[PDB]
Amino acid sequence: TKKAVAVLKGNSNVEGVVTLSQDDDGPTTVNVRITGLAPGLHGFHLHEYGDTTNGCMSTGAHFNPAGDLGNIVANADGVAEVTLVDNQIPLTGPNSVVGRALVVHELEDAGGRLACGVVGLTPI
Amino acid sequence: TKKAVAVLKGNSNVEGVVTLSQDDDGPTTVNVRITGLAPGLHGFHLHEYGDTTNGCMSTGAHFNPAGDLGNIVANADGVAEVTLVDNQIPLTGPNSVVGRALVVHELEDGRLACGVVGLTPI
Ligand SMILES: [Cu+2]
Ligand SMILES: [Cu+2]
Repeated sequence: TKKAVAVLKGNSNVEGVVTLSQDDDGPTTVNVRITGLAPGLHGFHLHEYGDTTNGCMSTGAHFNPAGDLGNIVANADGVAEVTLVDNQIPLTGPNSVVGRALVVHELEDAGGRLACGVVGLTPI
Repeated sequence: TKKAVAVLKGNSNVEGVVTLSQDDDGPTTVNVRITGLAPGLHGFHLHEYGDTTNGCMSTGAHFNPAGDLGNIVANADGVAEVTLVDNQIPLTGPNSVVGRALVVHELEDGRLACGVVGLTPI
């Protein structure tokens, strides 16, 4: 019933697409495909602000109304392809993440900020 | 009381920053600074989708629940610096433009640049 997207870019080689989907006030399906990563674990987080004026730094802190989405795993080719299901990522209501940022880190679970993107509406 | 931002980029040299500000359900102050424009008039619009996966084209059509914000004027240096006040740009409600796109055009009234409308601190 509701879809969002985030195009990930940053001060590095790391780039990707994340799609989020949600039926009503239910759980949220997150499709992560991110390339150019150092093989291994990487912190994947929801930051508070869709602000990209000072790179990934203007996105602020973790979105806690936490916004830690876990680690994602980059294979030997530096590709992290995974599907998450989280319950704390509303696309609706007071706590909508629409208009905030997704950030991928250099380290696991925080690390430097390789790439981010604003969470924008995509068609259903 | 509420602030948003859009960083504009695209398949060209055109880039910029737009900040929007709103008190309650009032009128919305839009600060446009965009560089690298062809001197003259340029269409400045609100598109439906914060989707940048296919450059500015995935942002879709005008945001009509129109989303025409007018023309902006680029000087001899290709800089369009202006402050608009529009009433049809809510940062709140069913019609929030938070998560959509701002798009600047090659003509007045192609897509030179765009940016998703994200939350900035107040
Ligand atoms: Cu983070
Ligand atoms: Cu347009």
